[PDB]
Amino acid sequence: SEISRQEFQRRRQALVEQMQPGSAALIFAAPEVTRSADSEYPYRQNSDFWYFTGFNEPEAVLVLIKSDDTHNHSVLFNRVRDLTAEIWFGRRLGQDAAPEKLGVDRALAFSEINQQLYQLLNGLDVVYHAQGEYAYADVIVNSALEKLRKGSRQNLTAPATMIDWRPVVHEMRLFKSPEEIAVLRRAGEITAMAHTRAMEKCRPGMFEYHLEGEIHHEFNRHGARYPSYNTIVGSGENGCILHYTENECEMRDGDLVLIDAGCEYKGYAGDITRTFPVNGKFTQAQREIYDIVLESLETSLRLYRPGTSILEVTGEVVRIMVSGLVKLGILKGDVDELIAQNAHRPFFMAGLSHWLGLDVHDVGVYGQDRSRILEPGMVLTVEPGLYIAPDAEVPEQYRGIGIRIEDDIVITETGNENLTASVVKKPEEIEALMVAARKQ
Amino acid sequence: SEISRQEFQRRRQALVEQMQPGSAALIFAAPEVTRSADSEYPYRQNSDFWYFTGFNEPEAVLVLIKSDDTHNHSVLFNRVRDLTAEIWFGRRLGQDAAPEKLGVDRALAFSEINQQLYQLLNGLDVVYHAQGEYAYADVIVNSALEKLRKGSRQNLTAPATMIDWRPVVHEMRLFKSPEEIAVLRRAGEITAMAHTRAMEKCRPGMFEYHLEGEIHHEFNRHGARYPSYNTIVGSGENGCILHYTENECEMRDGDLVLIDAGCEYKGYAGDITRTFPVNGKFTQAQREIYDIVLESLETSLRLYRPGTSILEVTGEVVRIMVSGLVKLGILKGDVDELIAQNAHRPFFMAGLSHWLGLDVHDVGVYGQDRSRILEPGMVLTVEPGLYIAPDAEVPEQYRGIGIRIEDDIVITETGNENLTASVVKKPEEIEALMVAARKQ
Amino acid sequence: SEISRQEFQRRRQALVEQMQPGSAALIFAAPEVTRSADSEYPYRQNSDFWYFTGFNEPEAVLVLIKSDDTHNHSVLFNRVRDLTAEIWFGRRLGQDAAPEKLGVDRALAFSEINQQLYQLLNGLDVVYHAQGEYAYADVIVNSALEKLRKGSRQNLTAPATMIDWRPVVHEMRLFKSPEEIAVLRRAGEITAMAHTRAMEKCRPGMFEYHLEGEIHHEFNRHGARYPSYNTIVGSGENGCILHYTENECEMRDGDLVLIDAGCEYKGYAGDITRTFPVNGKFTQAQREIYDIVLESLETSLRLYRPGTSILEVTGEVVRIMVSGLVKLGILKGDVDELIAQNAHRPFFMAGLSHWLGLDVHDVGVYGQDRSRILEPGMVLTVEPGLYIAPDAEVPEQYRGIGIRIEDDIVITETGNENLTASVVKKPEEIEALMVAARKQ
Amino acid sequence: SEISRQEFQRRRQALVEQMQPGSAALIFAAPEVTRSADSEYPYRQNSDFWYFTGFNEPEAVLVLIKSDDTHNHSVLFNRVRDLTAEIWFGRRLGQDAAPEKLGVDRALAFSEINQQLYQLLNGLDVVYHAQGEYAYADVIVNSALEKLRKGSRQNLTAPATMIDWRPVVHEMRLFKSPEEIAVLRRAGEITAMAHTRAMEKCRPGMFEYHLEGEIHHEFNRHGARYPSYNTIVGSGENGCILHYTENECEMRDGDLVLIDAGCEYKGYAGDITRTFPVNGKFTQAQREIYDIVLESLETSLRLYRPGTSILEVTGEVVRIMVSGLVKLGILKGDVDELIAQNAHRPFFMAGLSHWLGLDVHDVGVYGQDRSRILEPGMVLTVEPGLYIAPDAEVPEQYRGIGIRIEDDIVITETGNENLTASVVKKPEEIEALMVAARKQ
Ligand SMILES: [Mg+2]
Ligand SMILES: [Mg+2]
Ligand SMILES: [Mg+2]
Ligand SMILES: [Mg+2]
Ligand SMILES: [Mn+2]
Ligand SMILES: [Mn+2]
Ligand SMILES: [Mn+2]
Ligand SMILES: [Mn+2]
Ligand SMILES: [Mn+2]
Ligand SMILES: [Mn+2]
Ligand SMILES: [Mn+2]
Ligand SMILES: [Mn+2]
Repeated sequence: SEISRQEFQRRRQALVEQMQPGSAALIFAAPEVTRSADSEYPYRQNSDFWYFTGFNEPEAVLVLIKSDDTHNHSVLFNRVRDLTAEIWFGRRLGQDAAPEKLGVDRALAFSEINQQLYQLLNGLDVVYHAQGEYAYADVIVNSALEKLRKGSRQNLTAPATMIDWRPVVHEMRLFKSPEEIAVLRRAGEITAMAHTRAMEKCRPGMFEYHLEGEIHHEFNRHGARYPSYNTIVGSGENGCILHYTENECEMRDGDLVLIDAGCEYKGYAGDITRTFPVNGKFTQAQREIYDIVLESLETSLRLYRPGTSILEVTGEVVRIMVSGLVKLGILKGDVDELIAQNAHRPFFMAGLSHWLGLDVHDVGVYGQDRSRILEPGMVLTVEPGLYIAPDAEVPEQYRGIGIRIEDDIVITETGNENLTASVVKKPEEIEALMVAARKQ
Repeated sequence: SEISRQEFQRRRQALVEQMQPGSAALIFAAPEVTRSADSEYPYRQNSDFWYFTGFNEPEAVLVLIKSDDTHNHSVLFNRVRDLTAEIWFGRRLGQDAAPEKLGVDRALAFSEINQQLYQLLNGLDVVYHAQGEYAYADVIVNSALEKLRKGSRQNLTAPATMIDWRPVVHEMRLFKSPEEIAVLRRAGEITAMAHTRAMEKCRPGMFEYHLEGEIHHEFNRHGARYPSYNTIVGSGENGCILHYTENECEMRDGDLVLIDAGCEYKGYAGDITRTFPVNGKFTQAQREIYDIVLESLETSLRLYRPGTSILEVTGEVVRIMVSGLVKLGILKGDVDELIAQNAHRPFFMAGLSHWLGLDVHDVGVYGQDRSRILEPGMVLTVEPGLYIAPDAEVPEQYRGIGIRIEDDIVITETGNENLTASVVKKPEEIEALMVAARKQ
Repeated sequence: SEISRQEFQRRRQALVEQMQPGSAALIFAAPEVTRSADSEYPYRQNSDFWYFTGFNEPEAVLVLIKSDDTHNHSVLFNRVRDLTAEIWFGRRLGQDAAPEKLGVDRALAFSEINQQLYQLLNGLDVVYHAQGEYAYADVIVNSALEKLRKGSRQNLTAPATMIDWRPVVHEMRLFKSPEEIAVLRRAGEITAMAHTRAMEKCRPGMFEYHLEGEIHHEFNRHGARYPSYNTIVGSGENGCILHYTENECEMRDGDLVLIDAGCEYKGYAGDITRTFPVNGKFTQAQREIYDIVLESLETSLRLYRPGTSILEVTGEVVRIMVSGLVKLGILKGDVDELIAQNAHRPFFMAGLSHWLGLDVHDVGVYGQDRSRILEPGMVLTVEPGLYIAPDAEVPEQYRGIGIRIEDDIVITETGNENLTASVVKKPEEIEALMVAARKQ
Repeated sequence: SEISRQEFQRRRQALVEQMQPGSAALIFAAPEVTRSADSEYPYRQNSDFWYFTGFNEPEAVLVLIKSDDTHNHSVLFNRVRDLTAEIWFGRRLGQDAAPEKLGVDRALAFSEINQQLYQLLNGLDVVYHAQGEYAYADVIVNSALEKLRKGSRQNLTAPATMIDWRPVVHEMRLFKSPEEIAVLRRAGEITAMAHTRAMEKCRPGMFEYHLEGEIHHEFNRHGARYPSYNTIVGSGENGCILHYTENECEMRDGDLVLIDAGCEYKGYAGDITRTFPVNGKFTQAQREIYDIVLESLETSLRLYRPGTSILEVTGEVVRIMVSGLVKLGILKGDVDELIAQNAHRPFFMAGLSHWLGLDVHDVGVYGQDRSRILEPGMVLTVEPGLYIAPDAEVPEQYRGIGIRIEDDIVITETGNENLTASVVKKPEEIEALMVAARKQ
């Protein structure tokens, strides 16, 4: 699926609706980013700028002007067309095609922005700007306001009020539209197919990075060229490290592998984690920890719905985990006292959920301790895990284990929808899948 | 293959040999680099810092101190160990293991660099620093020199002389050692296998990005996780655009596809371009242009040797190209006058060769118009191409064609060695390869 | 006279009255300023910071917090006491004496401002800050807002709204209180005594700078140590240059001298200009131009009152000047057409009036073309002048003449009060004064 | 006296003599400096730039180019002429008159410096630049070097070596020429006349600032418009504060007043301190401390000559002071042990001497603990003092006293010459002077 022109227009108007009359909102594009020397990383548009434009060029600025409660218009600054620059550094939209292509009223050359922007802000009361987001943007905005401030003899005046649009825009991004949900739904499928494939390909002797290659290939073949985040393939003791991206080790018969990978599809992130035996057969000890993480996920998926919160559901997960660990002798004592002592923390130190959207760790206000009441349209991850360090003082068989199972959900009128359930997580279903693949 | 500890030591001493007595060289690591929000691109170490250390962390600084012509020592600043930071943002070397792991004399915490660096520079005559390379580095170095300058009452003195080490270091990087050549030799094989695979997989109806996925998979499976540069898959008229990386189009029966992709293997870049029919069968018109580019490459590979230069060989290529284009009626007139008129330029506007190494467009001095005499150990690309715009005023059958064929070579005592010849480029061999694959 | 503690408190409350509830206003002190090497200029406090504090130290910040419509409090950041620093760079107020001395609620060390300021802004909706006023201030404020923005997990939130307090504060400064008027009244007397003295001392053969010395001495002896602006003593052709401060020439019998000097008394600027014959006797040609400037000033002093504007009075001055110049043959033609042609501009190119206060060119909004209706409490200069260039195409006797006569006034309920009329300006009174002095 | 054109040329050549062949030296002018709002401090040229040019404008850059050991030339960047700018912000030299006026070969507009400077540095090996001296200069120089670095395809190359010219230039400034000595000799006379006048004018009831006014007037009347540093008039307990510049107190019968004031004459600083009874009659206790400071000064003036050092002479002063204080009972014990205990430090905590020149605290290397052997041509202050705090644990009669006596000297072939001896310092001569004045 995709995001429509009409949808981009709706979002702009939605922002304008909340703006004060006599104001302008300034949204800047991301800079290009060096990888080494004259070589650059693949371009990634700023998420907020993308959200309002679906325009994948740098050196661009969207300006939304609200004259009053019924009058408003849009100006885009963007790079000019140029036969030289394009033949080299690749084709450009230019000013002519931009109004029609991107549904803006006017389009001006970025190279003129210092000559033109102050004229657009002259006489307004308010400017909305995300200060500190980019250095080049702050320089342009501050330069425009100084010309207005020092220009009373030329009848110029600066807006005295600057407001951060991020709280407003991020509150919008927090609630996904039907179109957005459809896109994320497809990101979930693509990402899941990748994890299914990783499970099917995995053999002892393969290196962790080989599963990374299989996943990225799968993303690509469905049209999601880039991952939403750096892929994790943590086998054995590497599963205990949360930001493990080296993915440099041989995968050994007997170990578990934790794979956290997500595609980026039309800008929107998938985010799945599956953990499984490298040899296709869970051991007793591996099952004992896996079952606790899986019950945490399965209960959380039953619970998540409008009315509850991440905090509340996290409470139930803590309970499930402390009980499970007490039964294994990894913790000793009363469950309720241990909870109050937060005794689960050496083993479960991540949160259960984060917002998901144009960024994998998406924008939006969580509330104190993530107490915010959930409403339909919110999209989030459910990702319980247990991480027992190699030197943890616990029975030997649990040492050096890292297990996480992560699914992506959307809150609905009566519950939630699981976007990533098409890749399996029940242990019998994992072993069946891997067995089935190993006859080929 | 790999780069040894001993080799890293040799390079450091080689630099020290050329430094003035009573001097210190400051080499800084690359900053981490944001992709979107809290998510980061895969880390890419600065090439020069990497060259002297094989150390893949940010917030690190190599300091090489020359007391005199026989006394010198090395200090490394690097991130301290930290159970918190690592469990999250991934394992760190720390100060204890660093001397032995990386062959430096001393290792100090990066968080102490402002308290310690000025003490290392006190009383020296010369500091070698690459000014403007990184903002954070300039701030550290300038801060260290100001403390020394303003500290005469505490018997401190700053070195009065600052020298850019880049000309010196880049002249070293220009000449590859046996180990480096072995690594690049393997980068060439990996990259070539990827291009062979792309040719074998290509069918009409596949999208350009599908061949990108096949190539990146092949890089990965041989242990080259990342490309050295953003992959180009330019089919049809997209072949006319030199920085085409969108790779977003359906590949059509009848069109050519130009694939320029390279792996990064132990830091060193492969760089191959092959152009071929999407349907496995060159047309007369496609053959007519391809044959001119291929003769240019084949002649260049015969010519490149110690004693000649990129400029001189480029001269012979211009000749080959103008003659070929005159025979097709794409140019009219006397070959020699047309050459003097530079009449080939609308169609051949890139250079023939660039240095290759830790950067795809490698460091090192070219000489005026690339006139520098070649010597053994230099590594470079040979990449003639013809690009006929869709609206070029030439016979219709040549319009909208882009063809490049690129190989990587090293200059040897008596000629050159072709690192990328294991992927085919003779047209009959391309058609045979694709035919053979199409029975499967 | 002086400014009371109570008055400083009133101004703070007056600002607070206009602030939004749940807001904080940040007012920064001026940096110290190098003259050459380790030597500094005499310290000049930022005028706005001074206005609210009467505190003459750098590295100080006034923070006014409005909790709601009845609750507000003040925090001062200032330099800590230190026996070392003071014995050297001079005594300091410190935190203990500050609340009581300066009428603030709380006082904290400036060296703690980055550890404390963000805590004062946490949870507010609005911060009032003068962006771009000082680099060090912007760094402190931006640093405080980033900690709040990135600190949601520690339950911090930044104010989303930033407002420039300068329009508000400068509108306050535009209207002087009884105390302020009394201070300016005394600045006027001091400044005038200085000009009277200059006239009495002036002889041919003295250098322009000698009159500067006489003026600065007079300022000093009445307790106004520093001038409000760099003194102008433009004799002969130097009178034609508006920013003449070299004051390096011998004063010649036959020439006029234009003296523009003002004291700074308790922070408030005097600003007087008197022009007079170096030899104490006006010539016919000097009188002819002087009489036009003086009638302009005398008419302006009759006119200035509540209800009119600088623009309107400037209109009447233009009329007076064009008529005067036509009668001398310096302009030819119809007065009304010449006015419309703005034909007076080569000779009268300054404005007639500027606001006067803590800055000689004081803050406050003028309106388009200075059309703002005057109200009681506004303080301003009246300074018509004629400047005929040495090469002006006019009768020889008028070439190379510069004449200005400037007085300071305050608008009152029924007119204006002249603060500087105690130094003479009628030509007969100037000649009498100089004659009287020349018998001594 | 003054500094000649020829002398400015000599200094430039002297610098060039020491420069490497194939190099350029970049010397920048001082920025203009705000006092409050649109008002500026009196302009003070950077001392080093002044030293080579005698040119008193901002936005100017001297560039000295050494082609080889016999070829060199000078380029000046300066502000262009402009009838508008000058009529307002005052006359300018421009490019036409500059070569001849200031003895440079070529002169270009400052507004072109970014278009022209890199062309002057292209192909040189060395650039001499004072990094960190001014922000605007670093921006210009770094911008010029980046164009050269990134411009190999346009056959540009940057100098790889940057050297600080300050050690070289400051070593030149350390040794004064005959002309410089003549100028300083006159600065000494002017400054001394000012101090004599202060002594003659001083009466109880006058404020400290009144003596400041008398001194500044005297400076001015001899053509030294500005002081070299902020004047100190510390009466009573204010004498104990070294950086006392408030000068705000009533001078009381019975107290001493310490006056430290210096003129700036043709750029060169005078620096004299005299301390004397406000009522013209020293008391026993005042005499007891004064006599120790005066013997320190008189012995130092006998001692200072080529061959000795500030450190060595400071040794003899410490001896004189500890003995004097022991005889008064302000210190108890063995003189030699007390010296070794540095027991004099609570009372004598300043140094004895600093270099004097274009800056009051002049440039030049002191050596460790100021051990540098003195040579003819060095100019320095001799300024012993005793400062007994109001709460010092000493006999009551010595509490709250500050006494310093400072003279300026030049080292000669056989000793020194005292530039400031024309103002008196023997106590009987002070009392005679004040008595004589008090009959008038
Ligand atoms: Mg185990
Ligand atoms: Mg065609
Ligand atoms: Mg005349
Ligand atoms: Mg006493
Ligand atoms: Mn994840
Ligand atoms: Mn997640
Ligand atoms: Mn290539
Ligand atoms: Mn290439
Ligand atoms: Mn004035
Ligand atoms: Mn004025
Ligand atoms: Mn002094
Ligand atoms: Mn001194």
